[PDB]
Amino acid sequence: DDWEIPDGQITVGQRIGSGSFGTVYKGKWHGDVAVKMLNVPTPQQLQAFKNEVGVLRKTRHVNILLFMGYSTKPQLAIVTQWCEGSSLYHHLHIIETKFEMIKLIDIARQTAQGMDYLHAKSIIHRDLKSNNIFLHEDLTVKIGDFGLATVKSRWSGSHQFEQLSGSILWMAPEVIRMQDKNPYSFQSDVYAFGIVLYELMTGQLPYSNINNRDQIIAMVGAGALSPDLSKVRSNCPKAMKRLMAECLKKKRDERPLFPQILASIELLARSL
Ligand SMILES: Cc1c(Nc2c(F)ccc(NS(=O)(=O)CCCF)c2Cl)ccc2ncn(C)c(=O)c12
Repeated sequence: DDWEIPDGQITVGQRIGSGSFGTVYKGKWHGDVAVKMLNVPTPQQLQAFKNEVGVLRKTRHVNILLFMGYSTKPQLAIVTQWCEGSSLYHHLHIIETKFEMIKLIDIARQTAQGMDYLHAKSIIHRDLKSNNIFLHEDLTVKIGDFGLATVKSRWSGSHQFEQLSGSILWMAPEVIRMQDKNPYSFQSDVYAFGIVLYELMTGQLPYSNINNRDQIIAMVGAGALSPDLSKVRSNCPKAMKRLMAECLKKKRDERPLFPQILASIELLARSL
């Protein structure tokens, strides 16, 4: 495979963080890059990993984090562009950046634009959340962390337990239960997007009044817990508040898909 970066070319730099799936470093390879290093594979796992890289190779869009190559030594790794800036999670919940409503709407629009692109390519993200949406140069949304779905979800020792803890807030009721036919769908991505909209339009994570992540898992999975939409800022447009409730519908068939979502956001942006 021609997308393997030969060993010895990448220089690792700053450790950005160690998540439930891999550690990300800033790096140098023809300039700044990000390097996500996975676990410390059999021939079958190497072939499966290359198959997953095939999915990443399908994505070429300015709202999608740019895949640049992969490595197998010292460990399996994914190399992408380096985003100059912070994630949406960092802005909203850590440093509490005060975006104007017009810019919050634009961030929502750009996120929907990337999701629409993925879905058009038959890619279900499965892991959308504000800490893998990066605000590049404070201007351009880049969505990442949709790669290696089979590696993340199916391989032994991929820290699935930790992944659950880190993703529960964005996870649709049917993804929690995994009982319905095809629990991961375009519609479950829409629900996660609905939670990102909640974060943008309230400045808060959902369920901040519920201390217990187990109660959240059980309650959302039972269809008995939804974000408190009364916390949306006073200047959030009513059409945007309605859209957010549509994306968050507990019954997945009631959720709009991203062509409709994009048209709604674009209409209200161009209505100001
Ligand atoms: C955390 C992070 C990443 N993470 C990251 C990565 F390193 C490698 C792959 C994926 N995702 S992927 O699905 O495997 C590929 C998707 C495209 F194909 C992601 Cl999300 C990337 C760039 C970053 N730039 C700036 N900053 C501040 C960051 O924190 C940052």
